Amino acid sequence: DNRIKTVVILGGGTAGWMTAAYLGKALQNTVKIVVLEAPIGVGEATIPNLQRAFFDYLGIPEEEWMRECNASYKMAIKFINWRTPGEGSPDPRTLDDGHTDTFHHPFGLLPSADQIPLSHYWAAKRLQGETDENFDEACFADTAIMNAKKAPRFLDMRRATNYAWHFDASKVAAFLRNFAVTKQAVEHVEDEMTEVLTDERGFITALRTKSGRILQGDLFVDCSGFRGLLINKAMEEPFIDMSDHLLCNSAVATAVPHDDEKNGVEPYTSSIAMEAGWTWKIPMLGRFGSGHVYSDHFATQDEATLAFSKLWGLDPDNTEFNHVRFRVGRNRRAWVRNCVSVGLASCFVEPLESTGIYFIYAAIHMLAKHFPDKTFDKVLVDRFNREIEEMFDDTRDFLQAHYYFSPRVDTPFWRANKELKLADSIKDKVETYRAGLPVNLPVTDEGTYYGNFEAEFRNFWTNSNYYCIFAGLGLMPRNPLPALAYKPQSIAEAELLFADVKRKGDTLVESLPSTYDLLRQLHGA
Amino acid sequence: DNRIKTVVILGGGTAGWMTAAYLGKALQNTVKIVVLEAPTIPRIGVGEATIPNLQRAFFDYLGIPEEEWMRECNASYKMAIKFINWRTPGEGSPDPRTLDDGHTDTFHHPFGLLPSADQIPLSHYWAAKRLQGETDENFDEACFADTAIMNAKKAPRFLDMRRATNYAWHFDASKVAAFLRNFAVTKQAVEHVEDEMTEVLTDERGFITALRTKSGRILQGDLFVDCSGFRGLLINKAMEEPFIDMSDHLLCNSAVATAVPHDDEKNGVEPYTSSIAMEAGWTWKIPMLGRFGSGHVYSDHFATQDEATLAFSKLWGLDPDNTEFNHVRFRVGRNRRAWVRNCVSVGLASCFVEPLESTGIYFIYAAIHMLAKHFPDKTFDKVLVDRFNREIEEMFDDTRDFLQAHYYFSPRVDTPFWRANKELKLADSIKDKVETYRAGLPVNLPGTYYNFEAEFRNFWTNSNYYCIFAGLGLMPRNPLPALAYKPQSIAEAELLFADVKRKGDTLVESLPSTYDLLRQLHG
Repeated sequence: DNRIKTVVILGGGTAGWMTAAYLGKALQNTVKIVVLEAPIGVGEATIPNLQRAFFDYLGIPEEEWMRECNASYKMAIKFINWRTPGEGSPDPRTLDDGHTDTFHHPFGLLPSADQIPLSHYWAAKRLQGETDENFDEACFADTAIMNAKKAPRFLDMRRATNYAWHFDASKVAAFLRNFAVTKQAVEHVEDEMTEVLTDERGFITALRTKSGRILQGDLFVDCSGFRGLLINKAMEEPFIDMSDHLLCNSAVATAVPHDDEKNGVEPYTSSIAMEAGWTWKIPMLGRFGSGHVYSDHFATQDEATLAFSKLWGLDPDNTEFNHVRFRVGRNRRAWVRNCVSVGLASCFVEPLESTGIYFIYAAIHMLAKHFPDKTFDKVLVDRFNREIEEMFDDTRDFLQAHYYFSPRVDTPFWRANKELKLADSIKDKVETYRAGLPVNLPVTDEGTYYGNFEAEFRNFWTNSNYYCIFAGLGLMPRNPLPALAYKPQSIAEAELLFADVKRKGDTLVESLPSTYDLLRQLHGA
Repeated sequence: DNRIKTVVILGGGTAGWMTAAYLGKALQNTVKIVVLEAPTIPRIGVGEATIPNLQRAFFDYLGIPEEEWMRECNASYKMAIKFINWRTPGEGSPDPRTLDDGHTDTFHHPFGLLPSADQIPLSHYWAAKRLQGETDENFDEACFADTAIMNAKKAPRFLDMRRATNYAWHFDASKVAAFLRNFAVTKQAVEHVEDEMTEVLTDERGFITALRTKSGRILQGDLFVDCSGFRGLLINKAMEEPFIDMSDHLLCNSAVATAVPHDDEKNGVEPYTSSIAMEAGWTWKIPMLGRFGSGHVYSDHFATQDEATLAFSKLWGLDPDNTEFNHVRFRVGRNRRAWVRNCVSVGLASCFVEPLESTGIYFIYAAIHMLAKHFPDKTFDKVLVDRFNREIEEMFDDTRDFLQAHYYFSPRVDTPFWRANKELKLADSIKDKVETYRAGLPVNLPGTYYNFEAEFRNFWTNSNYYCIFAGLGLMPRNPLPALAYKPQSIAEAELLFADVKRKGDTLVESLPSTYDLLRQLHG
């Protein structure tokens, strides 16, 4: 009998309790699970597969967890002032053509005509001077719905659009801890780790605690955060610093009480460009989480905190600030011997595409797939490690493109981004885009894509996502897709799709409830 | 207008007329299409087998109903390739030898989907029981109802044409090509020039400008498709693009083939292609109504043409002195680049492997799909050409690796040919997949599938690797370790195994014979 009998998780929070609850379901009461954890809600934003890939697996209905963590609805990230110079403002500046400096990255699907995405018909007309319309307004009904602050469901809870979630991550962690301890008999040891015991092979045998426990385990999950107390400190696995691709390394954050009555609730996360980074806005009922992500090479903590405060008119003497220094990059290997890293202990990028929670449940999914026995088959470990490195580096490259293709040159920070190098993989995608070709076509429709883990994991950033960011920032193809010059019938079919987007936006803006009204009903306010 | 105005296709057959008909639809009457094809006499119809996306990816695109084209090329139904005697020594026989465990030396590679329990494919629950000594049942019988249907020679549709299973097609490829020629010329205004090419005219940049014909007509064009076959008259001869010989991965380079009249009444019709292992290669059997195509694929380093023809003839009891044979020398491999300047190669002019997994027609329509996606203007953007070439090389090399695994993992060591296969090297990509398989992990986890991009990007999936590896006796080193923690999931999989048996039992009882469905289809 070579089975793992005990799994010890170091750390709580979202990483530790997502790991505990998921393995609690996956291992069907065959394995003892222990969490060792020493005893302000700035908001977290997510992507649409969180319910299908995580909560549905645990059998937790969406409304149940949402009501425990002041959750709200997200249809997109809205990028504000990424193309125009100046100080941080929550209000969009005006471009040369009179448009507000805003662009959306929605979760809505792009339809195709003749197997060519609607993006490419839009780009052909834009390049040929035949449309004045922005990509997001042309191609997604979601853009109209967001502009109206309408909800992605009706009051009868019928779905209207794709969406994900805003929530208090501390409340999600507390909710999952309660679930794991009360419904899955996970053992919660509330104590400080004082020593990692290892054998002659460098495998972890046990964690010593301050109170004198020696917690034996066969498999150790490092959820200890940026310090990597098992994977980095005990296992001596090097961390690969990737600040040569992304310069931001710090955040200052708070939660801001909000006049939902007067302002409604935006069904999207905002990414507000700053002089030395950007600021999130993550609406929830009664308040929005907000954090200024910055490079401490280009702003001091005090300078960033002052800029963040000025943005929202905060009184710095009645505001609780939370300050973090990030580690940006990933370990050389996520799993070494009998130590698997998950969450910040494994890897991190700034929350610019709301990938943090996704990286936790993707890692947990890959651990359950590659779950070992005590022989620690090197092929299982290697395949898990390859999946984590590919997932991470692909998202790192995608985030670098947000900065690299910004036209801003107004501050040392915005210029400094354009002196960095792109990795070969994203250079290849930019060249493909610049020739008018799609980048990573989607393989399926919405249901299959957000309802099968492998489908989204293998095609995570697709053509729609590349167009939203490249075209949003003003990077266009050199010329239209040449095939379109031969396809007058397909161009006509695409005109019907553009008209469908307009009619659907008109219809749903008229018929949907406000996000505020859907939230008041969900939370029983 | 910097558009291509004329496309000239050199060569007919499946490659030339599939290209003409597909571009006829894709280019919406904006481009003149010309096929230059010499008059030829079809060699005997040695039969072609296909994969299931041919109707959705190709005929449905042209608006041609399945039954209409099937009725024009004596088409029959294919639920799998059935591999015979790939594990046991001796002479070519159509009859399976007996393994050590008493089972016939047969295994199926069907198109049926593998269900999953707890996101783990049924293959992995079968492998766990097999390795733990809890089943003696073969993978194909345990995991696909299709195996029972094929063993009974039952059809994949009912006589009311309701679908029971996934399937593809057997047909006379010359008749399909003639059907598509008629369609292209009569419905899409493609010009058929029936003449021989005498010269390829090029400019100083190495672009083709025109093909001279024997009649003296000069066919001007802006884009040229090489469908000329193994001679590669445009891509290899005129453009001097080098061919990469891949006989360091696959040794077979020759075929001897014929068509055998068949007593369908007495024998029924098998709804599958057979792959019959030989001493120096293998022999296809491709049933159609009233006859089956058959060809012995061989290495002429291990068998002379005479030796191969004798062995092939002995297989079916043909008189080697009184039988009409087609003798072919293959080119195995691909061009360094499929598309050079304004010359795109399609079919045998582009690349070739032996028909061991029925991929030849797939390679044609995948190439045509990729050309329509990457369709150029007269600037011939090097990025469009490069991306097309990358797709062809990855498509080809992936299937080359998959075919090499059929030989590399055969346990046979009884002839110099079977031993010689094991001295060849596997490419890193297939070595990696075998390593993944050997750890008990899925390899490439998979209606939607048979969407072009979905199948093109995930062509050989976990079920395909299990069919071949487990068929040949290559097993994981151990079960998927996760299964040791999942008693509820193992129980769920028992219900799937029961469902396979119940569906096989039910459909073997209720389905018509392949023979009876064929008699109804062909009037």
